[PDB]
Amino acid sequence: NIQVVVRCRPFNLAERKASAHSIVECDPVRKEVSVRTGGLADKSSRKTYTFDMVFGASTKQIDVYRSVVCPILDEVIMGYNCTIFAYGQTGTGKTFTMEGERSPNEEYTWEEDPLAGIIPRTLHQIFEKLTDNGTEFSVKVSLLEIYNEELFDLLNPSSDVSERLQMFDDPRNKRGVIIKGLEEITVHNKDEVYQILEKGAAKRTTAATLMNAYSSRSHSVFSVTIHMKETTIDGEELVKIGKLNLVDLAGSENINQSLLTLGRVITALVERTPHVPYRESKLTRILQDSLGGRTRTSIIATISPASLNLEETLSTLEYAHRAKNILNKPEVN
Ligand SMILES: Nc1ncnc2c1ncn2[C@@H]1O[C@H](COP(=O)(O)OP(=O)(O)O)[C@@H](O)[C@H]1O
Ligand SMILES: N[C@@H](CSC(c1ccccc1)(c1ccccc1)c1ccccc1)C(=O)O
Ligand SMILES: [Mg+2]
Repeated sequence: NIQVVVRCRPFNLAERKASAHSIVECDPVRKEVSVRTGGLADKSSRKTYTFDMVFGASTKQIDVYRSVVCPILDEVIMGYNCTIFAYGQTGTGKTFTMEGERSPNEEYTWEEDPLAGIIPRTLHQIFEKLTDNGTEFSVKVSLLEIYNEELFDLLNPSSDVSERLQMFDDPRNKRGVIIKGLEEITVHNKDEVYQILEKGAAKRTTAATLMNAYSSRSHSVFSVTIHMKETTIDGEELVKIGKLNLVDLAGSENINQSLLTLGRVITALVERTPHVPYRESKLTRILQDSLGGRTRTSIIATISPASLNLEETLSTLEYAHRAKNILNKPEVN
């Protein structure tokens, strides 16, 4: 049973300039989201949905991390494979939540930036939790992006972001794949983190100037792999592996093969259709095990609070709510 949560961003300055009204109410306690749907015609009308967790407009980055990620990171350290992906309309906060942003000027260090998202906070915790705990461990990260069914490597040594990756079925996993050419960087300590992310963002910036509407049409896949040593009571040394995939999806409002097959894959699972079209898109092949497989999965549905985005917001809520019916069978590696 996959976890689905909703995060509503606060109004932006443009919306206030236009006197935007709010049509969203979040109730963390009852874990519900209620939408005002009749504007001027019917003031009482509304659509209420129930999710595993709800975060209102005032929710801060650190709140999302403590509530959603902490539990997931524990599962990863326990030797599980987990996936968190953001789904939502362009401009609602997918990237802001998954990666976050850097505060202007010095002001804050990357480890203390209030605006930092899930990726930076997670990599920081991995080193903090595992170091102040003993345990021999090694951390490896990768960041690829899908655009028009083509795969680009943001952490690759080559200076040209357009050099393409390839995908193949993983011989040792019926529902897993191998990314040929992918650069998996070993992160020796937290002091090596920021440089890797900074290089990553730089190559992404170059890619957005190379392809049309890159930022909103692409899918971003960040993966973290942890190898940890365990010694049984008998003195046997073995290695448990934990893996975390942090995915920032293309805008739902929508080169659309992956987003399209994703919806198709979800529908097939909730309706129990015989054949699930995983093979039909680069995205669903990478996430196959996350959708009905052995990976612990959580979805963060992002929405705007404005009356103007009513239709899309309802669409996002409806889509994410169906997703609650997808069942997975988590299994340690
Ligand atoms: N919780 C939030 N608090 C403040 N601003 C937010 C929040 N969520 C999103 N934003 C704003 O929305 C904009 C980014 O949205 P964005 O990350 O591009 O959404 P997405 O990646 O789905 O398009 C940013 O300019 C940021 O200021
Ligand atoms: N959201 C920003 C990146 S924020 C990011 C980052 C986070 C994850 C992966 C790569 C970069 C960053 C921004 C600018 C320079 C370096 C890194 C970031 C933000 C806050 C703390 C750590 C990393 C973007 O879309 O460009
Ligand atoms: Mg984005």
